[PDB]
Amino acid sequence: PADIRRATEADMPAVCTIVNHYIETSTVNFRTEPQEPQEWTDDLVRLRERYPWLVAEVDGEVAGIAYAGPWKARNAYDWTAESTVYVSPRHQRTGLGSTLYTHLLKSLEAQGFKSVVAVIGLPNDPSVRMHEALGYAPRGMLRAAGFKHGNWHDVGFWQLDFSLPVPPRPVLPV
Amino acid sequence: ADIRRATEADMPAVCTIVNHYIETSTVNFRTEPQEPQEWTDDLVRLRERYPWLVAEVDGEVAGIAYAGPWKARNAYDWTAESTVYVSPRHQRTGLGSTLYTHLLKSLEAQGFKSVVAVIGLPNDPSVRMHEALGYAPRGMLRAAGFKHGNWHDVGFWQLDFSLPVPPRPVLPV
Ligand SMILES: CC(=O)SCCNC(=O)CCNC(=O)[C@H](O)C(C)(C)COP(=O)(O)OP(=O)(O)OC[C@H]1O[C@@H](n2cnc3c(N)ncnc32)[C@H](O)[C@@H]1OP(=O)(O)O
Ligand SMILES: CC(=O)SCCNC(=O)CCNC(=O)[C@H](O)C(C)(C)COP(=O)(O)OP(=O)(O)OC[C@H]1O[C@@H](n2cnc3c(N)ncnc32)[C@H](O)[C@@H]1OP(=O)(O)O
Repeated sequence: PADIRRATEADMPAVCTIVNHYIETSTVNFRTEPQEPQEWTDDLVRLRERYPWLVAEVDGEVAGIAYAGPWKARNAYDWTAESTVYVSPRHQRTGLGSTLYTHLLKSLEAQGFKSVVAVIGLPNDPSVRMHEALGYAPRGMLRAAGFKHGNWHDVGFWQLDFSLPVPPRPVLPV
Repeated sequence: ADIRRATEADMPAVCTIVNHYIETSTVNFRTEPQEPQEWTDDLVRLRERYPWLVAEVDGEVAGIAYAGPWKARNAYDWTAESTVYVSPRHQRTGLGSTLYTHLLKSLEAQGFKSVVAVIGLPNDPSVRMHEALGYAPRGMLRAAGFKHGNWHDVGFWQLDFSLPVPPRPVLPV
């Protein structure tokens, strides 16, 4: 059993620990410096009313995070969100990522977003397969765009499209 | 015509050119006019590590091509973004491609790995110019922007260089 719920400030140290592990050990993101919980909490409090920030809690512990934010700082992009998801290494492939994203995506759809973009450093078969299983389509890839872990890595963009009319209404808060 | 390094004195004229396209076109997805200070700030911050070039015709700024960081992670340090705008008075007289030729020669010699151009679509003139200079289409987000009454796709084009593994730091201009 798992509670997918809105993330709180108290969850952020655990989230920071999870994501830092992947920063250190994975090329799925191209960060090469760990983050501090303060940055996570600052971002949460700044964005959580506009974008869904969700955690999966299992047996009282934070086991995963999924969150959205703006894609690019232009008004024209207001209906385009970025999504991110990390599940604790002890909790992989138990459906948490899917559940987190289903809740995330349903929120963004109801809020009136046009689409959601996922940036995936490659190769990362689990993330690619999970994103495609949830309806994201591969939209292209920049070759050898990042140097991390001693090699050049491609970065791919996946996108899940919603239907909106012309013109779109301003998006709703969470 | 002159192809030379961009200076702070050029920035109001550049800002005026790009603001015209912001106002009248969807070739970029900004909706609000920019102030020249935004241009000056980026020029001052970037001009030592990235080429910023202006075309000058009959003594007036006629276009700009400039590069900057693709993304603010150190892993992207060898990946540049390129951008080019020519005044509507000076379109299709070789300035854009000449500017880019110089820009690209610099980025290659400085030791970048690749250059990425972001093209709000449709923009046949820009796609044609980029592909003629060796950029390859690398993908496209659908309906990523809403501007001037319609959804617009945005495409990414990339020109690849080659570097050893590991790369050395990029050289300054
Ligand atoms: C956020 C971005 O845009 S990129 C960063 C993605 N995050 C990471 O790479 C961190 C490390 N990995 C993870 O956190 C997780 O593996 C995630 C988030 C990629 C996937 O979440 P999980 O909870 O493990 O996946 P979940 O159990 O919901 O599986 C959903 C579907 O995704 C696919 N899938 C998931 N994991 C794998 C895997 N190792 N190999 C192949 N397919 C997989 C499968 O289709 C799976 O369905 P199935 O189990 O019925 O066969
Ligand atoms: C910056 C980015 O990554 S996207 C934003 C690009 N900037 C803009 O769209 C602003 C408005 N347009 C412009 O400033 C210019 O038209 C640019 C920058 C796209 C091209 O610069 P120009 O100086 O006009 O191009 P230039 O004269 O060097 O022509 C080079 C090639 O580009 C193509 N091209 C340029 N203009 C056109 C046009 N109207 N129609 C079709 N093809 C064109 C052609 O292949 C041309 O080669 P050719 O003349 O031998 O047939």
